[PDB]
Amino acid sequence: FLHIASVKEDWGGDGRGRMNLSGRRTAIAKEYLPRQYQFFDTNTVMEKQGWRVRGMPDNIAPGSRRLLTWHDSGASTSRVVLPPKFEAPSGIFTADLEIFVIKGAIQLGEWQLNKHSYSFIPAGVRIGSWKVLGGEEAEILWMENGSVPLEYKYAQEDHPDARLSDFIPALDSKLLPWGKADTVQFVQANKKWLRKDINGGGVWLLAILPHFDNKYQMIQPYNEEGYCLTGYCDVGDYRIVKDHYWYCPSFSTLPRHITDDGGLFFVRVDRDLSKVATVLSYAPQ
Amino acid sequence: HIASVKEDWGGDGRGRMNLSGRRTAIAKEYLPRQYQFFDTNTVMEKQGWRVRGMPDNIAPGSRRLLTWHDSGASTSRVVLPPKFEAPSGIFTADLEIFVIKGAIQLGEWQLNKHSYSFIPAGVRIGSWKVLGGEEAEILWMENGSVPLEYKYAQEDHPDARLSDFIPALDSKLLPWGKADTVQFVQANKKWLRKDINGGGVWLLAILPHFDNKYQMIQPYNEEGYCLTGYCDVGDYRIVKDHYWYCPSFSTLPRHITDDGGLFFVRVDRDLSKVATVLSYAPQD
Amino acid sequence: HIASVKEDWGGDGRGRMNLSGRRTAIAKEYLPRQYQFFDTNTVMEKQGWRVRGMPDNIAPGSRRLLTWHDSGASTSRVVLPPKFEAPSGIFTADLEIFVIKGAIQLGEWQLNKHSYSFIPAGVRIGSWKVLGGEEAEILWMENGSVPLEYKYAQEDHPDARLSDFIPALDSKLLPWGKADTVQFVQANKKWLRKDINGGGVWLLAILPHFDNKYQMIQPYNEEGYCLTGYCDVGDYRIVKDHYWYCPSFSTLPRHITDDGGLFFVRVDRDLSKVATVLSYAPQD
Amino acid sequence: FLHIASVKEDWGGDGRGRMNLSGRRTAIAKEYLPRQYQFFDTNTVMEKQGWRVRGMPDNIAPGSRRLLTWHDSGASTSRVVLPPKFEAPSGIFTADLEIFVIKGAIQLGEWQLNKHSYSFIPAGVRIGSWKVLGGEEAEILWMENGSVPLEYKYAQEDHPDARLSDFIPALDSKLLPWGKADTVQFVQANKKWLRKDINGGGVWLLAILPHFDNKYQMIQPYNEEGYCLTGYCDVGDYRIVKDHYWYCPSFSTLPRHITDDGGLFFVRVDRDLSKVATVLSYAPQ
Amino acid sequence: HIASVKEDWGGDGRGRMNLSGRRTAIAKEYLPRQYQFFDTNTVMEKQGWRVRGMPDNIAPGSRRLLTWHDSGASTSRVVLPPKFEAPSGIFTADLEIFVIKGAIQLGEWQLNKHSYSFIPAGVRIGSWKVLGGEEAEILWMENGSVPLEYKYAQEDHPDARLSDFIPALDSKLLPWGKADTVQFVQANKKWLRKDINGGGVWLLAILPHFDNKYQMIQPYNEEGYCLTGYCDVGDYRIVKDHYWYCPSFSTLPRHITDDGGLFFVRVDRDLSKVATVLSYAPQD
Amino acid sequence: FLHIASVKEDWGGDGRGRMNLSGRRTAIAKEYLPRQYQFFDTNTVMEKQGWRVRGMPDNIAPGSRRLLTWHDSGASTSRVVLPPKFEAPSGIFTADLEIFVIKGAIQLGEWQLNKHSYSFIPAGVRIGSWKVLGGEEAEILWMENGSVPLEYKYAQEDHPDARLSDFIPALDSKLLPWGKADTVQFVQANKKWLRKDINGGGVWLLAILPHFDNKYQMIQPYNEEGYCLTGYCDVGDYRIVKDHYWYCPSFSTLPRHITDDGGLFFVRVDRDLSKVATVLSYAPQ
Amino acid sequence: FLHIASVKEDWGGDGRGRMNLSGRRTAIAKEYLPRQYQFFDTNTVMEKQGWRVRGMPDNIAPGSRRLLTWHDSGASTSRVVLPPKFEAPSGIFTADLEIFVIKGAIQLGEWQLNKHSYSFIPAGVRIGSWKVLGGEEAEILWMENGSVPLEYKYAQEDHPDARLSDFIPALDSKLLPWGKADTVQFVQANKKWLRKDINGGGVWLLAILPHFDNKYQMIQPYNEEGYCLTGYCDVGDYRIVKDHYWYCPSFSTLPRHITDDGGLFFVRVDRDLSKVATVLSYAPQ
Repeated sequence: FLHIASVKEDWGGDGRGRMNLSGRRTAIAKEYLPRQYQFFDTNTVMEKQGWRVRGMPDNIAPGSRRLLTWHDSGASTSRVVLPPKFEAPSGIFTADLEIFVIKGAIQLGEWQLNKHSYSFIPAGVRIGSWKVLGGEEAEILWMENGSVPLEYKYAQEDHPDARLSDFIPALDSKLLPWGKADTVQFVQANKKWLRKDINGGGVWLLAILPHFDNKYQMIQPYNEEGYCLTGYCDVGDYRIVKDHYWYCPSFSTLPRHITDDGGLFFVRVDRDLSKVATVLSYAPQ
Repeated sequence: HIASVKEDWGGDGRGRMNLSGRRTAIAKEYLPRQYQFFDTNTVMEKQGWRVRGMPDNIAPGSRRLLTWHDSGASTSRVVLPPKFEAPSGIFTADLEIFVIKGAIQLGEWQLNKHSYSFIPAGVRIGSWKVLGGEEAEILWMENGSVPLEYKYAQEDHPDARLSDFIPALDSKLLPWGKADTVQFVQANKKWLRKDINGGGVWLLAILPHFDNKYQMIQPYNEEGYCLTGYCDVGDYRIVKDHYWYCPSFSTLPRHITDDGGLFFVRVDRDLSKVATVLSYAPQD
Repeated sequence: HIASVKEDWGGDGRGRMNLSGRRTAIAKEYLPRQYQFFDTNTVMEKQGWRVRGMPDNIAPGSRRLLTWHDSGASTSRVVLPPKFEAPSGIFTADLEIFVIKGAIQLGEWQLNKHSYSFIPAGVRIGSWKVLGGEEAEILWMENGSVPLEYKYAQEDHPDARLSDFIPALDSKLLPWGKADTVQFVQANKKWLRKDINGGGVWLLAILPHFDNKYQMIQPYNEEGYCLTGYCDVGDYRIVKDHYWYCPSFSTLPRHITDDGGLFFVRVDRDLSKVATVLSYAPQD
Repeated sequence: FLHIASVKEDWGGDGRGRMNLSGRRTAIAKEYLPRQYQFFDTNTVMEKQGWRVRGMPDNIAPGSRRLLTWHDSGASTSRVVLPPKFEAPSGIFTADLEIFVIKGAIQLGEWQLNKHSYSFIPAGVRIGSWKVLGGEEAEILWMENGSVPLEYKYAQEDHPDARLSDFIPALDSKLLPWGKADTVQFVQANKKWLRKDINGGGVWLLAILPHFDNKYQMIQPYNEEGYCLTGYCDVGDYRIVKDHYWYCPSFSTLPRHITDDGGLFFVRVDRDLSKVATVLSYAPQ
Repeated sequence: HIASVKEDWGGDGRGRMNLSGRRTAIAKEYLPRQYQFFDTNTVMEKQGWRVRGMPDNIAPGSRRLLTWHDSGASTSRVVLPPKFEAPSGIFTADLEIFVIKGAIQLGEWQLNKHSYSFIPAGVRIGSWKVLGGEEAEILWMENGSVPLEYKYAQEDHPDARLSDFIPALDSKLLPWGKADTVQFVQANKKWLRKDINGGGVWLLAILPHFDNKYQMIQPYNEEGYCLTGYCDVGDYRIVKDHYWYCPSFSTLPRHITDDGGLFFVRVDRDLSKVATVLSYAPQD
Repeated sequence: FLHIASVKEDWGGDGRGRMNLSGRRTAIAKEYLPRQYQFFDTNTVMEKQGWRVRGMPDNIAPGSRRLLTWHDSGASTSRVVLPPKFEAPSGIFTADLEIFVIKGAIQLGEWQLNKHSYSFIPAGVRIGSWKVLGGEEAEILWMENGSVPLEYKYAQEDHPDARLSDFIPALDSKLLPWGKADTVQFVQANKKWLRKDINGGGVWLLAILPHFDNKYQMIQPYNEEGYCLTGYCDVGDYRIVKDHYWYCPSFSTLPRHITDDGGLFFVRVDRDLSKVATVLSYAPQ
Repeated sequence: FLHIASVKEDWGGDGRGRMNLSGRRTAIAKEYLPRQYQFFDTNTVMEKQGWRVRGMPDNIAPGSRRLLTWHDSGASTSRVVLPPKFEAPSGIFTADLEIFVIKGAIQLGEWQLNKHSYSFIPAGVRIGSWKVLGGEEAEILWMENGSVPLEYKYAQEDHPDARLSDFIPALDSKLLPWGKADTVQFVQANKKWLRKDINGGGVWLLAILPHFDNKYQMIQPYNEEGYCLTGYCDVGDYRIVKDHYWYCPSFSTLPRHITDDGGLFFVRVDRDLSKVATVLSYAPQ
């Protein structure tokens, strides 16, 4: 029970990743645009106030939500803002949930999640009472991944069938050290792995050093999304700066990347890019 | 081989350690996600201890029960007397032995100071006894699904996992190698046994002037015994003969030691994977 | 996807290359364990070549059939004319393309000199054409169980292995890396594609003053095309536009080249394993 | 068909290795001696003349055989001597066969196998006509491994079910380069892998450098056999020199190894020794 | 070449940088062993600046004098106007140039954003000018024993250290490499110039989430300019266009930055040696 | 001026090291014993109270001193104890001075030197006012190295000819990371370099891991001294524990080293041990 | 005696290299062109027949010479062709001489120098009788480096002051293995060192792999010359192919290098390029 209906991945994966980044509609497009990279400022995305997780008690304080990308099955990525006195009860969620703190601080059960802290809450895993810390609002990348739309349910203990192994209660990325990047094109950059799928896909922070230039375009046979946390990166004639987000479905052709200042980026990819012919440099004449 | 229980953190139970959900010597019940430290010297030493099934005439030992589970699994500090002498046979559960003091002999092999042995359930052991005319102290670890019992047998049980049999491993002769986790880079490790799931047993050598800097969220079960030196973990000082038990998702305080130390450690999860040991440092 | 034949040397057929048991352009039948080298310039160029199923009005190309199997699988040197222009659709068999001369465009992607593409059977390709107003020469590799045929389709076949799709790989932009085999240490390799069984396609750069010293027993199928430079293999000199086919267990002579060269190579077995490339040097 | 009855391994393996080194009787012992290392000079083992492979045409020239170790199921290791004009027809064998040339030269089909050349012929794989080269006798380590006793059968092509992947027609170990040793105790030595099982066990040449001293005894939870090709190695109070052979069944306790001269040794082991606690150094007081 | 002064910390003066004993823009005198940080935007920009010896008709620039010594040595932020155009010749002192904004051209070579040049005293430079019709901002570094002056010359001075001449180094094209010091392991370095004594000039890239943890006793002279991002050092936040000067034996506070940054750094001592950068963390 | 009379080193060095470890008399021996290792407990060495550095104002609080080793030229090593309210003025010293804190904390000028902090003060380099911190006594390894006996002299600035490059004002060894050891015999140990001579000799902390056994004796063609800070190390039938010190002049033959617990040791050597034949393993029959 | 007048190097070297590549006139230019790269086909350079080394007996068979570059002091580089029956006596030369075989084979004393064989004969070192082998002419890069013009002199033994250490009698580059390149721009290439100066300058073979593109121009603050042995390399709009030669004096600005086929090149440089800022990538807008 609980775990059911995991959809296969756009590029040819087996759906074990449970990310559901395939076939999504962006905030700036009326429908899913296949093989088309899309970049936009999340500041200009409309912020629907009074947002509340389905199933949550109605007396709970509401947050706001900027819906970045989503699929009709339920999966989505969004920039939520929880107010100063936000306080929610313990329980579970009906879908896999990823959380990444952009501004402020939050507390999930006994653990604090300050600036750039991360958590992966598998569907069925119980979380204690959670709240916003420091008397200031908190901004978070709220990522609902399950096959069904995410919903809160009160529970005393974990769901029997919960993939408890995959539970990352709190990971302060700031304390984690920088390591070598995976792809051949991003050699002059560093990576911080936050989570890795059973299929090799995952979540990580990418630090691009100054004077960066990947030189060619890139055919990306996989789904990728990301959020810019600091600095910038020119990709073609578009300049991605702080708070800009992107979505590149399978087989998108990304333009040349250039940045004299460098930057920090939250990235999420549903395929193992260590294999041969997974990131193809392209430069037509 | 029947009834192997799944692991706290979400493992498949193939490890057969059963470190999940245990009650300590100092606690009335299992305290989830709570690290517990204590001096084994102060744990009560019940005299007249004897393995269930052994012949009554065998000399008894003493036992200090550190941690245990109602299914049978347990960790203990036993003391076998100078003239201890037992017959050959098998045990109905996986058994791990680590010599703290003195020397013992299992079948044809001697196990002196810091010698180790893993006896899978069903594997036959020859006659065993205490050596040198002085008592021997051992970390006695009963792991199987059922409570451990002795049974006389001339040969091994047909279905015994004989591949996992480590008759005698003298850790002193083994060389020090690189540590696994990112936080314990200024330390060395000596692997004694590794599960099919990557969990295992090892000796940890913490070099002097050590400071891990942050707290650690540990999504796995771990226990250990301090053999030499010390290690401050929060406001508690772990020294020789102190033991610990950290069930899944415990939040271990900062570790500091100016002298360093040697530690017997046992963990039921592979810590090479991403997000398995999470450094934590909250503000106010 | 049905009928994938097992491989000569003992593989399970998952590679889907079908390099086993092929007849060369210069031989009346399959010659087992016999290396064969020949100049593709001298192979007959049949004009009016067209993919079965394509609309009749499409401009025809020419074809020099290098090696083939009766099941359908084949390797060829085709020449598409300046105004070649084909419609979108799928192909009923796995197709590999490597540009020798000129430039082509598959859908939205250009494939200029030494650009590569792997089109799994059932994967839809957009309209394609020759670029720059000059003809294009290509290594056309039909691999599937059945003979390759064009079929018009608006979307991909439901069961198409879309994961294996390499739309466009410009090998010129890719960097040189270490070679796999022990004998070709003084050479570099550029992987273009790797099978689920470890077999694959790659470019081999042999540095000048090369000498492998011994003969080589090759327990696997291999084919290749020389793009630049040369390589003496025994008393035969492989130069630009020469091709080879070595079925399983061929005994390749010594390789020597003072100038070095660039070579397109395709092998249906993982050569990282022990005893996969055996150096041989008999006495008298 | 063909492949049937592969026995499990003494120490707890799954029998996929197909070596059958478990439970063997030596030339110097009346029965299988469990957990007991045994060393002996193959020169003194009795050489039964008129040896011939079962099923071979009777007109074929006979060889001699010194039976080193064997099991009643059929598996064995022996030192055979083929005469100058030896010549046999093409065909298959009903069991896996390993060949290692000690002296002289032989030719299997089209390939020569001179001094220290090796071949692994899986059961069912066809070999062409074979003969002794150079007009002098050849000495070979003849290793019959299959579940049933080895027997010759005439065949035009390979047996349909033959594990043709595992076929090593001819490997001249002399041309192969020396590499790092696997175990922690044999760091001051080099290794030449000739064949590796699907289980990690295998065949290799071990080069022990001069001034060698492993320091302690070794508990070996696996089956191992070997033949000394050159030099020597004192193991306890026994000195292994050229033409000496050994057999160490699972859980044998090998004494300290010392050699001031070093040596070359043909070794065969049915377990992967890369894993933790596979070679246990022992030094009792 | 005469009068090269010895270095503060005990060097032999071969480096010829003269970073020792300098007065900052914000201090009335040289403050020994005291780190000083300040915003160059707020330093007074004296208009009508011109190199002593240059023809009077040449267009003037502006100058913000950061640090200097009475012997002549200095570091400054100069601004050359759109139409700036100077004649060829030599300079009586070692001169280092690093482009902050815009582009300049020295002789035949362009020096665009972050381009660098080291002109040893006596080396002839061709005519030079500002490019692109917009002003150029440069870190102008006069190093010689005597105050820098222009002199017209058709050829190089006979005794000029021509080996040390770095006409044009575009740092953007240079790749990032490993850092030298143990404290800045989570950072990369781009060497622009190295002294015969191991001191030098380089660009430092500090990755995000950086924290050096302790204070640093620096037994050497160092200066630097922030090009991008930020770095908190104690309670001061160094951001774009902020400069620093740390004379020998300064005690630098802890460095923290969540964003990271790019920094022009210049040091007159080899920091590869033991006990050259000393981590310091006092208690109470 | 200032720098004059640097004596050559026992084993054949050029005296540039300026350590003067050659030809010293120990606390337990009436004269210099050539090529003889000597070990002793510093606790039992007599503690002469009322110790004061020559030239220091007489009103300054006195310390105590346990003279470990010395040479008649002036060079020495000793365990001094400064009282709680100890406070000395700024100035220079006429000889090179090394300081290593064993217990408590001291402050030299503006810099604190807590437990295991180190400082190298070259002759002629000015130090500011210095005192004992924390209201508890401090214990220090006081090492006078110069050719002439060490003496305090008041000065406002550094001596013109002072080797100011060699000045290590304060090095907290605790903050320094462990690195690989230099010698072949101490592979299972780590090292922390505190200072390195122009000749390659130096000062460092040695961390010996548990279960250590160097196996053989060691012919040491160089001068070495050291102090045990924690743990132990059996060297022959003598057991070196906390507060024990040693002195091994050139060409001493050190017995086998064994320790089941491991330990931390302050070591000082006047020769580069990276060169061939500098530490000779010896094991006579 | 013998060694005198070694001129300093263009870029600021101390002249210890003794190469004298500074300030040379090319075959295609009327005078030395400072900081100007020059490329040309040696086939089109005029071949003066009847060439003979000054001091050689007049009865000796003459060769031909294509003078590539030279300086008035005596130093030069040239393509000489020795006929089939060429045979010269033993003796010395008054200047350093480098020899590299392009076609055919020659024999210097007892040693053969076949295709791509190299020799460095320091001034004053005696060479035995030398001749052309195989009955076909031999082509050689004849490099006279000494301060005075090269001249033959008969001698029975070596000149007393001859730098005999630097004597490389015969180096068959074909037998030498490929190693890593030195400069940052030529990472996708391999190098074969033939000789290295006391100053770090030297001679080597450069193997450029196919699909090469250095991307930017290069400011070269040093003297360099070279000859193309096989393949090609486009440098700007000039294509260097087999038998083309180049000369780049100090501070030349070399255009972008591109080659789809790769090639082999004989190169000679008078400066150590391992140091920082020795090869400066340049790309103006």
